[PDB]
Amino acid sequence: GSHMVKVLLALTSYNETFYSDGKKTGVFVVEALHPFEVFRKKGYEIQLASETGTFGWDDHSVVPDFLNGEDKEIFDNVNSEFNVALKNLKKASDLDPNDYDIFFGSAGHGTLFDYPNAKDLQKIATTVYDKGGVVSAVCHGPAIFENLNDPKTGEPLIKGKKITGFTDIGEDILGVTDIMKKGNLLTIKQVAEKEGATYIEPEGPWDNFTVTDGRIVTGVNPQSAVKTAEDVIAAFECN
Repeated sequence: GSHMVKVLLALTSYNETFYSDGKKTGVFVVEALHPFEVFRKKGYEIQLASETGTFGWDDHSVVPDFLNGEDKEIFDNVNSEFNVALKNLKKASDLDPNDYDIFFGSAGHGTLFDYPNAKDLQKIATTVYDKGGVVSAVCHGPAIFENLNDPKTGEPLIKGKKITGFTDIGEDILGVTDIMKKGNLLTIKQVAEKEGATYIEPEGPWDNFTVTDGRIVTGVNPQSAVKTAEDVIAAFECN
């Protein structure tokens, strides 16, 4: 690949105390880092963006269990391409949506708050989709498809499409189900129901699992982020 292919790697802008233990949600590190690295190694240019130009990390995603090895080295090295890209992160409205050929929604629970109304990021997604690009997200990232009509059809972009994303049971295990129900924050299954999509549930909540429906590619969880990016490449190229 070349820098003529530009990936819009979307991050959530929501960064607030969220969990019962008082920790914050925000961007789940490896859901940005893994796809960044997959696309970088492929040769694409990657532009990070959030709806405000600001972000913070999900506190649960920076712990040794989830951030270790070469990932952590990249994260800690201020001169890594990943960190250069974070410094170059832009507010979505400051970008030209026509510049991008792939849209990839990184997540973390923060996305539940902003992605459904992130109209500038959403416009980049539909612009990408409507010119024959690939639109993708991992984990709660598919919240980007909530309230999102495809200009070419006048119907929800994922109407009649298959997607996956973070499981309902996963929300129980993380202790955020009640928080979500009180905030009218929709699980990805619920997003599919709202939009007339079909949610495909992985066998287990932590499985490395993706779904490709034409040029829509989704994955379940942090464990699926690499595969989601790889399967974006598969869907995007002929190769």
